[PDB]
Amino acid sequence: GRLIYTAGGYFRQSLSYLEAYNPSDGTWLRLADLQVPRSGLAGCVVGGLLYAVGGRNNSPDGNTDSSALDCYNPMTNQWSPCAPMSVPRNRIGVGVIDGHIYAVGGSHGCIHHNSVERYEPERDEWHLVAPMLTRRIGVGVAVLNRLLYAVGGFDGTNRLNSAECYYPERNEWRMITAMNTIRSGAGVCVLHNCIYAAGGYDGQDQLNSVERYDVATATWTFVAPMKHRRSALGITVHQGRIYVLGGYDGHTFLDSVECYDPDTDTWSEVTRMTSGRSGVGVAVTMEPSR
Ligand SMILES: [Cl-]
Repeated sequence: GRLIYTAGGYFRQSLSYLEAYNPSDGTWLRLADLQVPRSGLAGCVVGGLLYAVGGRNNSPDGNTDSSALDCYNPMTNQWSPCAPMSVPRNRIGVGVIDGHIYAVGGSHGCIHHNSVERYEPERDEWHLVAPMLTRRIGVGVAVLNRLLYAVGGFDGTNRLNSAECYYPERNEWRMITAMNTIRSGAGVCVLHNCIYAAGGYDGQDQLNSVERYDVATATWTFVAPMKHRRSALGITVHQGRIYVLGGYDGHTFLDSVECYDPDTDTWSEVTRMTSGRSGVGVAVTMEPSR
């Protein structure tokens, strides 16, 4: 059985929570805290292990962006550190190809990264790869056919509808068709061989619209919108459905969790997080050992 894990986040300060939602019995399981409260991080899973990448520690004692990589083992309910990235990356995006973690974009202070680096778990080593054509913070990242896509974001001046595609074999980025909508802080994921971009912020409004990229047609198409507009949401796929968690709607830090069914093209609100928050890292892996 697999659960939806949400790590970190922001509500008045960065958070250390690790909680796991069971879509069947509806429970939230409170697990070992992050070593450091972090928001604006990303989550992913390699070899059953949950990784928390980047982010920022906003605390009443001071604020710092994070280069950290940390690993959670559900079999032991323990976190352990990994080697850090070359630079701190707040509002990062990540994707997994061939068992390697790609860290994309994000910010360090006023620096908006176009740089990208790759983590090899079997060596605990990071290595820089070719930088993106665009500086992107609040970038959404997805992997399709072992190509890495970076979608949207904020370049420090403009928010973006552009998307680009990384070919690992060429070590080269190439622009693709832009989204219909400018989005920073959207949730981006892959489902049934399409890239979905949900929500985000366009510099005026937080968004509820959702669009889907078909690589065969190189076209973005709108699908059903979410019930609640939200930026800095967490997103993941569990058993063929998309789940979006939390975020910010210009007024409150949401605890709403919505679920997209592709067969019916409908969003449903399925649970609430134990407290509202934005900027979480989210991923799916085996339930913890009791
Ligand atoms: Cl994430």
